[PDB]
Amino acid sequence: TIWQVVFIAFLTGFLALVTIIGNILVIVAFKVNKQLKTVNNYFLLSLACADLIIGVISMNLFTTYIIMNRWALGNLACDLWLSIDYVASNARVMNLLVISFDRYFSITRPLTYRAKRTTKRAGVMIGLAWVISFVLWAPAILFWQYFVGKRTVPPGECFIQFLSEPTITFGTAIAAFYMPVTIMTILYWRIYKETEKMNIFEMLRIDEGGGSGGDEAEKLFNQDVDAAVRGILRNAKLKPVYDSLDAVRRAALINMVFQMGETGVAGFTNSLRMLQQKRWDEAAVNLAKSRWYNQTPNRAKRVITTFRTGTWDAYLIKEKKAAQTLSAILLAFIITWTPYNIMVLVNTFCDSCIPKTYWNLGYWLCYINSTVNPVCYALCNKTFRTTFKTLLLC
Ligand SMILES: C[N+]1(C)[C@@H]2C[C@@H](OC(=O)Nc3ccc(F)cc3-c3cccs3)C[C@H]1[C@@H]1O[C@@H]12
Ligand SMILES: OC[C@H]1O[C@H](O[C@H]2[C@H](O)[C@@H](O)[C@@H](O)O[C@@H]2CO)[C@H](O)[C@@H](O)[C@@H]1O
Repeated sequence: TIWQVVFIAFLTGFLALVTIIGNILVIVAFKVNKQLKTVNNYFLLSLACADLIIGVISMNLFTTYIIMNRWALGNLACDLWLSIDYVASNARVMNLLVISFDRYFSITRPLTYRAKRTTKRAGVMIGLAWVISFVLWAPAILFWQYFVGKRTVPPGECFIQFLSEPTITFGTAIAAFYMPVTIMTILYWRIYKETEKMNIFEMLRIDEGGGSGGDEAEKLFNQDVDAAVRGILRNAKLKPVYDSLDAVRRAALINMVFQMGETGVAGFTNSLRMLQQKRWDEAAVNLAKSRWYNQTPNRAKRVITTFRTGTWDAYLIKEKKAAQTLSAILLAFIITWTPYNIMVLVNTFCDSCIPKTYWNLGYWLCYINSTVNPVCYALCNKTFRTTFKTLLLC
């Protein structure tokens, strides 16, 4: 009826508009901001590309197929839609796998990947994913009707030919969706556990803004930090404070003796006392007024924060921020696409058990995943929230 056509036509355009607006802003945010240009940001820019294609082409075309209750766009337009639709969405699963192995390899491979991240190398990865995804689906969808000779697709209907068999589709959804989902789940929970770990060596690494130097180099770092402890114990002016501190706040003390020496730190007589009196906020205010805070306010602010809170917050906030962002991107991907794939599994053991409508809903729901990503960006990352605001108004 007229009600069903206008109702459908509204929310598809409403969702299509949100998608196009959001993904078009994030792409501008990367070009309009010199502070958003990171390796991680480059990847997310790739998703917006595939996501923007979905919001522009796939939503309007497929929305016409379901509205008119039949496909009338022509035969060659059908092979382009399905191919582009499947090549783009497949690149999305590729980008997510790369984003996962980026953080994972960034958190597990400080030797090579941590120090091998180049915005030029990134382009190679995105290049692989897009070219690979194109090859897997474009030729198969376009030319399959030629290898078999005839076309199984009735006129006025548009669907992938070689996917007509349900058993063949089940194996395809396994490799295309389930397996990538399984891997990304494995990498996440490992990255998640990594976000809670921190010691004095990584504390000094971060403060120094440096990196590893192999085995021989890492053994020397251990000697120097070990000797730093002895100096504190041999020093009669520091050992009292050190012995009355917790494992975290002790690392903060070693962080100072490492930067200024035993005698230099022993000069903080008042501050070294308030620490032994566990008057954290009072000692923090005192250390803030020293020259040491004016000569290295970044390193001091973190070490001082450690004394106040007694936690690794100043040395882990960056890692957690990314972890939360990745959790959102994954969760959106899992929530929206799972229905459709669960139908593929069900339909494999059922001659006909899914109505034509349930399939069309899962198909459009998968599209919605391309609508939520820009929202997740602005919700978690603060830089996107401000950059998006200055684009609409300013
Ligand atoms: C546009 N989509 C709505 C996207 C999401 C849905 O695909 C899925 O969830 N998995 C699949 C199930 C069977 C199959 F043979 C291939 C797929 C996939 C193709 C690319 C990534 S998985 C259905 C279509 C498809 O292009 C994707
Ligand atoms: O700047 C030299 C440094 O000597 C001590 O600190 C570290 C030093 O940075 C390491 O290279 C290695 O030598 O171990 C030393 C500590 O045992 C002082 O503690 C430090 O103040 C001084 O700057």
